[PDB]
Amino acid sequence: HMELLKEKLVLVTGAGRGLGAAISSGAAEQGARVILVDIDGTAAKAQADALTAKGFVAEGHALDVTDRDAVAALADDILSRFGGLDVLVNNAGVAGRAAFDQPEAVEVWDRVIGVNLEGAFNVSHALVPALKAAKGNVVHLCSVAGFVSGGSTAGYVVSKGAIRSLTQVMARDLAPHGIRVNAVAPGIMMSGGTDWFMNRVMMKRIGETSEVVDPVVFLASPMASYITGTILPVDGGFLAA
Amino acid sequence: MELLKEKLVLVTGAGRGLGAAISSGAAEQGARVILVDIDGTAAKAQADALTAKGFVAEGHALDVTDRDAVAALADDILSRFGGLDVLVNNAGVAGRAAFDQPEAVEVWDRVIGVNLEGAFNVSHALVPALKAAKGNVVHLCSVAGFVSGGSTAGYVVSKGAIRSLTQVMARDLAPHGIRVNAVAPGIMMSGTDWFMNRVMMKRIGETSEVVDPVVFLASPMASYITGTILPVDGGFLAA
Amino acid sequence: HMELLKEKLVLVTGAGRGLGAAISSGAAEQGARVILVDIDGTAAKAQADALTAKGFVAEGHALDVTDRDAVAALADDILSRFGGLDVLVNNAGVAGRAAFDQPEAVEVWDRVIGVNLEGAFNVSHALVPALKAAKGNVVHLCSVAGFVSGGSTAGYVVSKGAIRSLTQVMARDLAPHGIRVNAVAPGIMMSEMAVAQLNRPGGTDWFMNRVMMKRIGETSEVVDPVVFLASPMASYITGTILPVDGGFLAA
Amino acid sequence: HMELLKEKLVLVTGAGRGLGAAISSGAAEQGARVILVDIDGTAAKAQADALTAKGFVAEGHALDVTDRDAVAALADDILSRFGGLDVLVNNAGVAGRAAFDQPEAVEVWDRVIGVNLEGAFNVSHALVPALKAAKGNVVHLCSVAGFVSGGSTAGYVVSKGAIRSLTQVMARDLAPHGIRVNAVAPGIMMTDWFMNRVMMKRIGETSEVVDPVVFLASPMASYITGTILPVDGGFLAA
Repeated sequence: HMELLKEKLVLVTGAGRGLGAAISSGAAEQGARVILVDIDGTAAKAQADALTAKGFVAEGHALDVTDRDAVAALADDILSRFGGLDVLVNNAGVAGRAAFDQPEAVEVWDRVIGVNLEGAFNVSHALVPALKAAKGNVVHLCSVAGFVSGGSTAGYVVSKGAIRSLTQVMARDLAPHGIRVNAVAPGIMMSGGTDWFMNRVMMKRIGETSEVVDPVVFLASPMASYITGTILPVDGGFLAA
Repeated sequence: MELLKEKLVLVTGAGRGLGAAISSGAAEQGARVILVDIDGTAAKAQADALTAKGFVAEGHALDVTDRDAVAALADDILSRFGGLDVLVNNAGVAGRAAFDQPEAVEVWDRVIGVNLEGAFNVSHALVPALKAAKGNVVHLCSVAGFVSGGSTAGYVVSKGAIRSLTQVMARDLAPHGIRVNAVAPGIMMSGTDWFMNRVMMKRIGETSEVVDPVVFLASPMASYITGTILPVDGGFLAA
Repeated sequence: HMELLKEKLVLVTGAGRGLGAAISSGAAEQGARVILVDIDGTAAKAQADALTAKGFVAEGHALDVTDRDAVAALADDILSRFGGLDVLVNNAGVAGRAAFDQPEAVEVWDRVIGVNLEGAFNVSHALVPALKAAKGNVVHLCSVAGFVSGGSTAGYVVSKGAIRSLTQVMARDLAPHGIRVNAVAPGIMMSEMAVAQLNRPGGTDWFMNRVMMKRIGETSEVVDPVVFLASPMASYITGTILPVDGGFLAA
Repeated sequence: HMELLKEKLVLVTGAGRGLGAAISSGAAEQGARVILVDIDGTAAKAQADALTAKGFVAEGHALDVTDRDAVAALADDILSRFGGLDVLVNNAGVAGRAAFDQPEAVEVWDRVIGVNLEGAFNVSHALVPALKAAKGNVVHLCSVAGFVSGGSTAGYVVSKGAIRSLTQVMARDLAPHGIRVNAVAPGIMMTDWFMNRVMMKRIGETSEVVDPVVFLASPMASYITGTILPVDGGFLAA
């Protein structure tokens, strides 16, 4: 009953599972009408149907964020059917495993850069007309890896430092149109591979998925109306250690 | 929204400006508020206006540079309430002086004394109460804790110090379940060209737009956030 | 006369013009043997031939840093002929003009990301065996735009923030091999002003309105910090991005 | 023999031992005339006399950087005898051990803030006239603790974050006078919180902090101001 996103239209990418599904549900619980898209359209539609059954307003579709024609088609549809977009959450992303001095780093780099950076660019750029019409806002999914190397593969680290910068320059160019642009920077969340994080996090625990959803909703809401260009760590103290 | 329902919140510098607005905002989110200020008359006037609206509030004089007076307030809070759910360190001052001027020394001592040394005094003294409640701390940092901007040296340094204080308090108090964070505002409604030329939103923030992020950080919405300094600056630091 | 890079083999990309040419000359003056490469092989060879005429040891080649096959061929040639590489300077870079809400931003993004980020990755990754053999080091060309948006187009800002992160993670993965990885982050320097018709009126105001020194940097003032980071003076510095910006980022 | 500081007058605080003594020696080896000051004047003079015995030009004095009268006296002496100061290195500093929730943290805080931050302010502010006359530059000793909490006591972490900010605002106010202001941010100098995160898996040698200080103090850094340079084996990038 908090209603931070009351009657706002919210598009979440990568919404078929994990954090994206949880952001979609959290936005709906804050009053939003939610468009869920995912490379797996069946999963996006299943999440949307579950939200509809709970009494929320939601729809799901397949979207490959690396396909510029498909991204443009979705943007055109949103503008036509709704007149604008109040919130874009760029959550679609992947990770991988490879050290920089390994040949496998190249394939991993291309895959991860392609979804995490180039896909976020595609969706963000295509949705500018709809965001302008509604004076909406954008929340990107950054990472603690956008600030330090941590333990992730090079393509992931670089994609998230790239998102940090994308947040700043989108904020600059879209401020004259009343569009805020921010990002969250989680550590590891519920949705010795993790020792690099667990050995440094002050709270000595992995964050609950809801604990990343809440800051996303905050940044997308009028509580954050003087916040733009900003990346908010949600990391149990990792970057302060 | 009930974000702070029945939580006890202490705000320093609460007799005027942002501090009074944070106090009112916490009360509107369901908190019981202790307002303290160097001007105890103003703190009690703010507290009485909250009481008239049906909130639970009280006001006191507090000089944050007086360690004895700070300790007496911390002892009072622990004895009367058993703990403290939120500390907001908002008391602060500024001044005008370039570094190469003799006046920079007096300004430096005054600003460091309130903004940094006073924040240390209050933070350190309230640790027992914060431990008992597993409370949290929100400091008032500034864009000046990240770049020099246009503020006097003592102010810039005091806010960079607060940025570091946020991190190390978070480290030492995490084992006790205490989160420690800060907001970093730009120039506030409560010359300024250095800020206005760079702020992306091309406007000064409303006081309520700094209150809301403080309430967010003090609330369970921020339960996995600690050691963090959140700019509330209209895009200034991203420019 | 300092000999900070005495007898080291240095590879500079984008070395046919501007800052890249100046880094190549500065490295040679510090005692290095320099391989200059540029998308324009004729320009790289003209710069290398001028260094040879001056009395230095240098060679020039064409290299498209976006062509992974060409990059691999150069890396194989360096390893075979020299057995390793002491310094890699990833200087090749481009910019552009387009606001994010314009359709033109896409073509500019693709071009700038392609050279600045993907090219730096191509060259860095391909040269790892040569850098391991020599225990060499890498200096990337970042920018103040890797820290704030400034006045640059989105593809440039993002490419330079990406380079900042690339510096960190390369440093992490190559430190066990004795390879340091750092970057400089310049503001504007004089080489970027050398073509008058491309200096749009007011185009430097984003920088000049903030820089504490109230001047564009001399090209040599960016060359010197590159040489420092590439030298044993910086033997405990890795993963670091050094602003060379007249105070811009501190303002 | 790179001569990066040839004929420059360099003042180093905390110069009686450790890094400060090494910066003084390294500055002399780069051509500088060096004034060494330390809370222990005997140690400052011992370091200075050793440099004199090598044919360098050096002198040593006691200085308590927390004593504003004594700092002013040294500034007046430098202006009178030399007319300017080419480099100031603020290296005097202390640390301590106390967790924030302990009562001992207050005394440790006061001691560490007093030397590291307030002493750096005292010396920097008092030497502005001499730095102006020479268009000199300042190098502060920051720390990785000015960027993250690491393992140091609260007063140390806060003192170094304060120095990071002091670097920026001194650079701003002194740039119109041709004075650059920078800092180095070392890690642990010649511990698991540091060692487990440093990429080079070693503590830096003292000479490896001296060289970046000399770089920042030199014309190689003539377009560098307001900057804090980590000298930390990759710790802050990890």
